[PDB]
Amino acid sequence: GPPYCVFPGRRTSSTSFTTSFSTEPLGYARMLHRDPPYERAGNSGLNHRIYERSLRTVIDVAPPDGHQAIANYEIEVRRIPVATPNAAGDCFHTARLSTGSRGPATISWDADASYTYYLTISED
Repeated sequence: GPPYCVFPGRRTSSTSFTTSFSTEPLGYARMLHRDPPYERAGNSGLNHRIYERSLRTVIDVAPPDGHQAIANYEIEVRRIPVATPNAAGDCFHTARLSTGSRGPATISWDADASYTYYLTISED
């Protein structure tokens, strides 16, 4: 069915990670890479990366250091139309990192500069 987002209906916890990002106008040059750096996803115990590939926007979420996930995690992206301060936003894509998986959990979409994107990662 349509993507279902539990956040922001529910509140996030101390080990959740949230961030937002913009996509640049597609006429602005990027230097693309087959394997861009992972960064720690705040206090979640996971790593993440947000990048583009030939354009597609991609989010990967994985345990550190070749480990398996020790729990189940919900990964959600909402998109909010730009220049619309009263916009409600849409639940856009979701993914799961399941207990025992190695990852990454991945989400991708056709790159679009007309929305701001909001990522949440949380343990179930």
